[PDB]
Amino acid sequence: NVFNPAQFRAQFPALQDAGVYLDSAATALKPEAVVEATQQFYSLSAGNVHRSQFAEAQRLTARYEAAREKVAQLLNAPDDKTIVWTRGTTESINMVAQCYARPRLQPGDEIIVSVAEHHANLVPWLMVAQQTGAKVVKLPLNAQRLPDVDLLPELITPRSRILALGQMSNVTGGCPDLARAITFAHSAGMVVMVDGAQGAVHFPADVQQLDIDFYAFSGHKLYGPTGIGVLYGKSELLEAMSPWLGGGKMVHEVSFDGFTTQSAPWKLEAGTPNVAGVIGLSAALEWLADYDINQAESWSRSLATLAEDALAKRPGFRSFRCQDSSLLAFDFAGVHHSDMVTLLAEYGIALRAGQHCAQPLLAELGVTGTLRASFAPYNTKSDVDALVNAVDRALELLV
Amino acid sequence: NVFNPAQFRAQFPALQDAGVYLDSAATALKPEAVVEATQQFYSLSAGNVHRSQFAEAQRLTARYEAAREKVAQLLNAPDDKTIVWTRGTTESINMVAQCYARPRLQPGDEIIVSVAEHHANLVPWLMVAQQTGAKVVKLPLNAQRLPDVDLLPELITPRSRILALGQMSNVTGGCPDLARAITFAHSAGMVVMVDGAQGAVHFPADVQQLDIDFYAFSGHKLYGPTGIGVLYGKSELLEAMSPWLGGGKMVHEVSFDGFTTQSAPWKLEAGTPNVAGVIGLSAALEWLADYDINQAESWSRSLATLAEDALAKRPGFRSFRCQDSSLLAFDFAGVHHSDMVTLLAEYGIALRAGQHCAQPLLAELGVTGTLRASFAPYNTKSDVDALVNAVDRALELLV
Ligand SMILES: *Cc1c(COP(=O)(O)O)cnc(C)c1O
Ligand SMILES: *Cc1c(COP(=O)(O)O)cnc(C)c1O
Repeated sequence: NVFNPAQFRAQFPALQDAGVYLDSAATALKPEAVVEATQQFYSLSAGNVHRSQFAEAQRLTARYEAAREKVAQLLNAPDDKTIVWTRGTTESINMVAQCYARPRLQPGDEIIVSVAEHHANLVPWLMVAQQTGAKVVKLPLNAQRLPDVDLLPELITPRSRILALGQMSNVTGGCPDLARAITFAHSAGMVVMVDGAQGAVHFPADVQQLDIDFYAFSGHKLYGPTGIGVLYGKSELLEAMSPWLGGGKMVHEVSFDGFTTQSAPWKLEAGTPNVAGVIGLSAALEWLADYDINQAESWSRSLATLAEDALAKRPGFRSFRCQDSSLLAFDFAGVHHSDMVTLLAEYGIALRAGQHCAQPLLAELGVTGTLRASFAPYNTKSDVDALVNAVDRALELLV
Repeated sequence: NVFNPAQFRAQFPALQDAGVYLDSAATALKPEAVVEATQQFYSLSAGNVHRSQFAEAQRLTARYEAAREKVAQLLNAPDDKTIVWTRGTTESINMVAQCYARPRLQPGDEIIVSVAEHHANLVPWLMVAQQTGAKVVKLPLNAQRLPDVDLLPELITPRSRILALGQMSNVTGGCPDLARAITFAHSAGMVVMVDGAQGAVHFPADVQQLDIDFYAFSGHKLYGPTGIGVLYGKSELLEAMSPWLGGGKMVHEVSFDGFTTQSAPWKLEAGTPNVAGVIGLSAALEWLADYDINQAESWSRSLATLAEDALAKRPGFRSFRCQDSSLLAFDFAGVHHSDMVTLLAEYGIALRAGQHCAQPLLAELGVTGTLRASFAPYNTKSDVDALVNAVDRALELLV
């Protein structure tokens, strides 16, 4: 099933106006299928009567009912009841911290968190640690700028309960030895929260093969709607979790004496779902299933490598890129990041700078922020040339 | 100027296919402005480059940046920073229970909750009471089927801290005397959680005039997107609230020792927002503001009255409707509600039966469920005739 970059590119209506779009790691452009499924959803009754668009209404209902399974197929989850709808990776992780960890954490218990984590997979652990008297323990980087998994046997103690580890950094694009980390973690009776916001896009985790306890990601990074995300959990852990928000749909019986709940996933989904989000994400995954993602990722990484090798020929260049990622974090010594971002946009290159919600990682790397060009399968060789030329022009003006 | 039902109607692309749509209280049809704004948002880059669609991009940004202000104008809130984005009424209320009440409630404190509350404004209070050693005190109905605000001085004690009260029930359409209730509560130093998921649609609350502490509603009932809701709070209460989810965007400084946050509202909004939801809700509110809601609402109510008066001439009819509401909850003795739902749909009439997420209320009214026809300003006199005729034929076929 051969990947064809031009066919892929052709599905994105934003592209002609977008210029050279290298900001996909912050959020992805949307394929036509997502745009149209969403338009149809808001242009049709959600009731049981359809006087004139019945056929289309049935297709939307089918999209909605198949959504969990499409996520399950992405992750190789054992069944679609292990998929919980959230509003994003951030909510997913907060739910694990509050619904799984909090009722189990004892004062003195330890939560090991990688120094490479996005704030989404750090602040919730700081919060629950304060709530329970538990403590957060730093998992540092090795000399290769990856979380030092080989150090885990030294950091694990009888008090360790939780490991929080990103599948893939949104700064370096680095992927730690997740399989080995889980083995150490499970040897000590710990559960692992895997942040897959970037991994789900580039190399979606086989959660059965890796024996992942919890996995989170966001739809809007996966060519999909805003306001929608996923929490995968093993059935036994979802069953063990306390309820998240209270309200309709998650409850079974309610009285002024108390309440009982549905089982998972529904236990964890109070209120009207973001139905537009679920349908659009369903459409994105259904569209995406026509493409070989390994081939699509190799294309992206190749472009990032051509970009990195060309930029390294310019003086002052510094790269924070790991493992030939699609993500290319860099800066030029002596040049202000925001000046470079602005000039690049004016020359038609869309990317960004800043701290990328990763202050502790940037402090270890010894910088205040980085530029990041992220390449996606709708990018081209021309896009690389345009990035390089735009950087040359920026440097002329700023240096 | 005078409300024109035909002009209101012409803006809803779903209306021809929808047949006789009488389920707006569950979810509302959308005007073209919402469909189009959403289409545009998903069809353009959100990055910093636009080769030619700068005007369309700037309009989307203007909708997004004005959205809080448009909510404020609907509620007469004093400023747009008292508006917090959530995923729905349900999240809003859970946020108040967890971030305002939980850190303050002492063992033995009391939370007064009306028997008419939707589960969204009951289950979170059961939950936080259990977490804090507080107790929930039921506010019963009076003879008019409204929460008995005149009874509050008797139920309030020195330990009362919170009043949870719906502005308008999704079953009876009944609106209690909110001003009196709030006066009684504030006299005793209590804060009030007002569920406006229906009220916001029919009788949008003037939160300054009523001196409401917290007000919640959902976008999808207000002619808007799914996956978006509002929490209004007095600025001092938003400021006093603990953070909600932890992560990016809500934080400012972060280390492995701890963190600081943004100020409200951003303090309370972790992660990537549901940008499509905010823009679409903004578009809904901008469109809605062209209409006198009192006139549009009196039109809906008048249709519900014509329906009720007609149905009451059929033997076995029973109504649960209060105060000439736009919502008509009813029953026919000896006939299964679900059978009637199904046959009315064959007649092109869309409504629903069930428990409406209000078990304690139904128990108090002495029934296990109800039919509910809800009228909106895109409904017509001929919709009423069609409903009444459909009911006659359903009864003939079922009885
Ligand atoms: C619909 C409704 C809610 C819940 O709204 P969500 O969007 O599902 O969170 C709460 N209260 C009342 C009275 C409602 O009608
Ligand atoms: C984008 C991202 C997140 C947060 O996703 P939201 O949709 O904003 O909640 C978390 N972790 C990583 C590694 C990310 O790239």
